Amino acid sequence: APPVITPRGAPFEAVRVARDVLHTSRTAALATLDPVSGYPYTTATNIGIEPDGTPFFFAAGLTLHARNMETDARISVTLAPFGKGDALTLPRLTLVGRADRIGPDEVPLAIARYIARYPKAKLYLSLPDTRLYRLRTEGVQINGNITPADLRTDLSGAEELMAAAESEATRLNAIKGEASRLAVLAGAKTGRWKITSIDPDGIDLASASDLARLWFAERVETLKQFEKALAQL
Amino acid sequence: VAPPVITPRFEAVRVARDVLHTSRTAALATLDPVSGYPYTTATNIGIEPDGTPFFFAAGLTLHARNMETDARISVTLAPFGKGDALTLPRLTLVGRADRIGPDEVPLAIARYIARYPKAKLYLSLPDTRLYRLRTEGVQINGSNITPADLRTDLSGAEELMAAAESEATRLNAIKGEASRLAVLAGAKTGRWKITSIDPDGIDLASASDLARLWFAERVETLKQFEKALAQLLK
Repeated sequence: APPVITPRGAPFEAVRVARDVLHTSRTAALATLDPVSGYPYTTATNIGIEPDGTPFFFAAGLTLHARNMETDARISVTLAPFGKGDALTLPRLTLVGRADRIGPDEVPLAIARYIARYPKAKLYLSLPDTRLYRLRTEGVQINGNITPADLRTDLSGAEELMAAAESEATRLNAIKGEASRLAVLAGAKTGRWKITSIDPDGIDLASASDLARLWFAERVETLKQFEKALAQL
Repeated sequence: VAPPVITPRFEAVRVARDVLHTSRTAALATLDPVSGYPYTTATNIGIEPDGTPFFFAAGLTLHARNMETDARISVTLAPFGKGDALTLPRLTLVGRADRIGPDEVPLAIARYIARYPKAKLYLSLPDTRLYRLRTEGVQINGSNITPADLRTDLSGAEELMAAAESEATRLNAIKGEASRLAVLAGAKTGRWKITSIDPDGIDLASASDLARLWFAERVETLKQFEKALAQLLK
């Protein structure tokens, strides 16, 4: 199996900037392959990130990029602060792999997850041609030794936290000012924030315009360990 | 004999030309020579007087490499600063990455720097490569548009084009004038400069934003430009 990115472990530093970009990028460039011309074909879309770290996204069925992906699952995305300043002076995370359509048995949860981050997607996720896809990342490049494995969150020791994750995010979001003080502790501006996802390594938060992630000092596997981590931060 | 570069599935052309002229950041897709997978990056967009997008890539990068091996590329331009991707108009241009020849790099540098002042540094780095998009297919999003629809026709306007550089300089020397034009264009006040004048209008840049002011009618001569400008600035 040739590497999906032809060449021209990674240390904590490199991986952490890569994971920050993964979790705090709203806009993704998406490239697909045209089924007859062989040319690439790009669009831009919103990215969601499943608790295990897997990127996912919406594409309407009537689109050229959806069409392209039905035939050929080979795709690439770039996550970057698109529009925040000179693109060549800012991080660029590229993820190359296969687009897997989220099947009917799994779309309700994927819709839920996507809305948790993007409440305004309410207006397009219950359409006749609504489709969502997961990226199965196969090669990774970051611009300023990283593997697909480097970018995943390991859930395996943490089923108790994950059973409580959604309830806990609801609880915390219902504490006035709580999501925003978490956003600021993460390094974000104070604003209108919501927790969108809790996982063993930290908390993803979203405002109307920005994203943040608060990283735990140490891995959290239980509800009690969660409570302790919050009490430092 | 060659098939459309995009296999087929609000005024399209005007919205498209506006995105074309006012987008800083572009998604760029390239093809991997071995795996056949696409490969994406983000890059900055320059525009030439006829509307042709151009861009720079460091030579020691994967996309630069990919483009050496196979020139077929795609770019998506959007007003990305303005909020979520699925809310924005998104212009996809499919075609070939043509390397800009040696004689034209000095001009392309100055044009690029005008939009991207930090480039003053990273273009001064080894193996800088310069490309323009040869557009072969177009999609606008968020119709049935052709590459020709996006281009600005310079025929008949050689007099204006012979003066366009010194007119930009002239106008940029009138304190506040580029910013007045940018506000007419629908933009926010700031430290604006005219980057380009063409028969159909004027491109402007500030540090955070880009603007395009459209003429009410096509301009071919200096007399016609000055009249058009005087009407506008009333």
